[PDB]
Amino acid sequence: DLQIGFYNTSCPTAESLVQQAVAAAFANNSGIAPGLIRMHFHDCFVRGCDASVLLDSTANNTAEKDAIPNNPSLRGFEVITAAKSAVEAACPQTVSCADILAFAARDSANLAGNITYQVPSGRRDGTVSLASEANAQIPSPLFNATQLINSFANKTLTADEMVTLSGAHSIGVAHCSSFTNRLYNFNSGSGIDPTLSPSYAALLRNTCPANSTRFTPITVSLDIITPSVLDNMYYTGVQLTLGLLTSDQALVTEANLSAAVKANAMNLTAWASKFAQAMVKMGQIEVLTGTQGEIRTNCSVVNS
Ligand SMILES: *[C@@H]1O[C@H](CO)[C@@H](O[C@@H]2O[C@H](CO)[C@@H](O[C@H]3O[C@H](CO[C@@H]4O[C@H](CO)[C@H](O)[C@H]4O)[C@@H](O)[C@H](O[C@H]4O[C@H](CO)[C@@H](O)[C@H](O)[C@@H]4O)[C@@H]3O[C@H]3O[C@H](CO)[C@@H](O)[C@H](O)[C@@H]3O)[C@H](O)[C@H]2NC(C)=O)[C@H](O[C@@H]2O[C@@H](C)[C@@H](O)[C@@H](O)[C@@H]2O)[C@H]1NC(C)=O
Ligand SMILES: *[C@@H]1O[C@H](CO)[C@@H](O[C@@H]2O[C@H](CO)[C@@H](O[C@H]3O[C@H](CO)[C@@H](O)[C@H](O[C@@H]4O[C@H](CO)[C@@H](O)[C@H](O)[C@@H]4O)[C@@H]3O[C@H]3O[C@H](CO)[C@@H](O)[C@H](O)[C@@H]3O)[C@H](O)[C@H]2NC(C)=O)[C@H](O[C@@H]2O[C@@H](C)[C@@H](O)[C@@H](O)[C@@H]2O)[C@H]1NC(C)=O
Ligand SMILES: *[C@@H]1O[C@H](CO)[C@@H](O[C@@H]2O[C@H](CO)[C@@H](O[C@@H]3O[C@H](CO)[C@@H](O)[C@H](O)[C@@H]3O[C@H]3O[C@H](CO)[C@@H](O)[C@H](O)[C@@H]3O)[C@H](O)[C@H]2NC(C)=O)[C@H](O[C@@H]2O[C@@H](C)[C@@H](O)[C@@H](O)[C@@H]2O)[C@H]1NC(C)=O
Ligand code: HEM
Ligand SMILES: *[C@@H]1O[C@H](CO)[C@@H](O[C@@H]2O[C@H](CO)[C@@H](O)[C@H](O)[C@H]2NC(C)=O)[C@H](O[C@@H]2O[C@@H](C)[C@@H](O)[C@@H](O)[C@@H]2O)[C@H]1NC(C)=O
Ligand SMILES: *[C@@H]1O[C@H](CO)[C@@H](O[C@@H]2O[C@H](CO)[C@@H](O)[C@H](O)[C@H]2NC(C)=O)[C@H](O[C@@H]2O[C@@H](C)[C@@H](O)[C@@H](O)[C@@H]2O)[C@H]1NC(C)=O
Ligand SMILES: *[C@@H]1O[C@H](CO)[C@@H](O[C@@H]2O[C@H](CO)[C@@H](O)[C@H](O)[C@H]2NC(C)=O)[C@H](O)[C@H]1NC(C)=O
Ligand SMILES: *[C@@H]1O[C@H](CO)[C@@H](O)[C@H](O)[C@H]1NC(C)=O
Ligand SMILES: *[C@@H]1O[C@H](CO)[C@@H](O)[C@H](O)[C@H]1NC(C)=O
Ligand SMILES: *[C@H]1O[C@H](CO)[C@@H](O)[C@H](O)[C@H]1NC(C)=O
Ligand SMILES: [Ca+2]
Ligand SMILES: [Ca+2]
Repeated sequence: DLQIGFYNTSCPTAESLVQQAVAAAFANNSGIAPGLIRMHFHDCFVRGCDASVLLDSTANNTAEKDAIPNNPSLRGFEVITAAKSAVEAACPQTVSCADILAFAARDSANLAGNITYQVPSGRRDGTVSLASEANAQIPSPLFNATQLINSFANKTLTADEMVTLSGAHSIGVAHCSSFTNRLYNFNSGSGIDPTLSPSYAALLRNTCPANSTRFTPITVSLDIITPSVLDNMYYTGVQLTLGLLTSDQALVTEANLSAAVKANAMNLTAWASKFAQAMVKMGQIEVLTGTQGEIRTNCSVVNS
């Protein structure tokens, strides 16, 4: 199975090299932190954590990158490229893109919230990437509680782990189109989702047009309280009708989920520890190991 310090011998500085690339990119643009954490999530939820999400589309293959949930919202690809460049120079053909992405998400959590943990490694890189699979496997923000739980259960994660991992929305942004469903033509008198603060809704409407699509270059911070700190304020917001996504608000529509939200909002240390543990578990979903797959030399294309 995956082991912490898989590269102890084959590439002693692998993890430091990645961290330095992530740190440099984060200083340039703090948005790479949520970008990379989300990217690792999207890796792990399609064919497991095998770097499939990193592959560029080609003439004969439309890759995950071009899926609805991924294009153009995914970001941080250049950081992975930069990290891979450094690692290949230091230890040729040794460190997988899948491991680099897992390392980078951990480094991002540390930079954005001082949340740190050790990452089991030894993942191998897959050779398949399909927009169709990402389209089907990535959860929708329109999902209700039951749908979110079921989605995550199919990926080995418990309902509580789903609530914990949703706390990643304590940083980063969402395109208007991901929540305009709550702002316009909702089944209500105002046309607005009643579970969203009317005052928050008013301001969101002034920022996001009803005709927004995933390509409309307008985004809004997921956490209105501390938009750039990976803390537990996401939960505080969710309890106050300030959760931004339908799937965020979903977390207070069922007893057990609501209790978890309450617990996380009350105790940063407790949530942060659970988040670290859940990230580690997520990063082991359907991984390729041993001689399975390959060590991809260029994270954007399968080896030839
Ligand atoms: C890459 O390199 C790193 C760094 O070396 C490896 O990580 C380290 O791995 C070692 C084990 O190889 C591990 O050592 C201790 O494990 C537990 C820790 O225990 C908790 O803390 C308390 C301690 O009282 C409690 O016991 C535990 O709940 C210890 O139990 C264990 O010690 C006992 O075992 C030793 C040796 O077998 C004996 O004395 C006796 O049987 C004891 O019962 C290990 O102990 C410690 O021994 C050292 C002796 O020199 C001592 O100096 C030091 O205190 C040391 O901790 C380290 O904790 C761990 N380091 C970190 C930071 O995590 C890594 O290994 C992989 O990942 C780790 C986490 C394990 O899962 C390994 O199995 C795994 O291989 C290396 N990676 C690879 C792939 O090789
Ligand atoms: C890591 O992996 C990624 C993904 O593969 C790679 O990025 C790709 O690089 C290729 C070039 O190697 C690039 O291809 C096109 O650039 C232009 C796009 O319009 C185009 O002019 C050019 O057309 C040509 O090549 C053939 C033969 O030489 C001829 O038709 C022309 O003379 C022309 O030169 C490139 O090609 C199209 O060619 C393919 C033919 O099979 C065709 O099937 C593809 O559609 C291709 O577009 C490609 O666009 C690019 N992919 C993406 C998504 O960006 C990395 O390459 C590096 O970064 C790239 C952005 C480029 O700057 C490239 O020069 C860099 O080397 C690669 N990293 C490294 C270090 O190799
Ligand atoms: C500090 O952060 C900013 C924000 O990320 C960096 O600026 C960006 O740099 C990227 C290139 O690495 C620019 O992307 C290109 O845009 C071109 C014109 O549209 C495209 O043709 C080209 O493909 C790039 O685009 C898309 O490319 C990827 C596909 O391969 C996509 O995954 C991704 O979505 C991307 O948009 C980007 O436009 C630019 N952003 C801004 C707001 O300027 C910045 O990078 C450096 O500085 C910028 C201004 C450029 O000069 C880069 O060449 C340079 O590397 C970064 N500082 C750094 C890393 O030094
Ligand atoms: C539980 C079900 C989830 C749903 C329905 C969901 C949905 C979404 C949506 C729609 C966005 C905005 C995308 C956009 O419009 O640009 C988003 C952003 C984000 N998500 Fe999730 N997500 C879920 C879980 C997770 C998990 C498990 C993680 C990581 C552990 C995560 C990390 C992130 C991050 C960091 C952002 C901001 C990204 C950025 O700013 O680049 N999400 N999510
Ligand atoms: C959350 O979304 C689910 C859809 O994936 C809803 O469940 C499904 O509801 C459909 C209603 O038309 C029904 O056809 C499906 O058979 C059912 N699938 C299952 C069992 O997951 C769910 O709706 C509630 O529960 C289902 C079983 C029915 O009783 C619906 O009438 C209920 O509304 C959604 N949850 C809520 C609270 O709406
Ligand atoms: C998407 O919704 C936008 C908000 O209503 C549209 O823009 C607005 O269009 C009004 C006329 O329809 C115009 O008086 C407003 O000034 C304008 N507001 C802004 C902020 O642009 C938009 O319509 C398109 O873009 C505007 C500027 C005009 O060129 C229209 O003719 C366009 O249709 C809507 N876009 C689409 C694709 O329908
Ligand atoms: C907030 O959460 C932290 C982390 O769980 C709690 O700290 C620990 O307390 C529990 C009590 O059950 C112990 O079992 C752990 O061993 C402690 N570990 C750590 C990380 O300190 C803390 O008690 C919680 N705060 C409050 C007020 O409930
Ligand atoms: C971050 O975490 C460490 C413990 O791991 C702690 O010593 C430090 O004071 C914390 N503060 C920050 C955000 O740097
Ligand atoms: C989940 O994945 C699919 C159902 O969507 C099915 O093939 C598999 O048996 C399910 N079980 C898991 C992996 O929990
Ligand atoms: C929490 O909710 C689940 C599903 O509604 C229920 O089965 C369970 O009994 C509740 N709490 C626990 C873990 O007992
Ligand atoms: Ca994958
Ligand atoms: Ca926050």
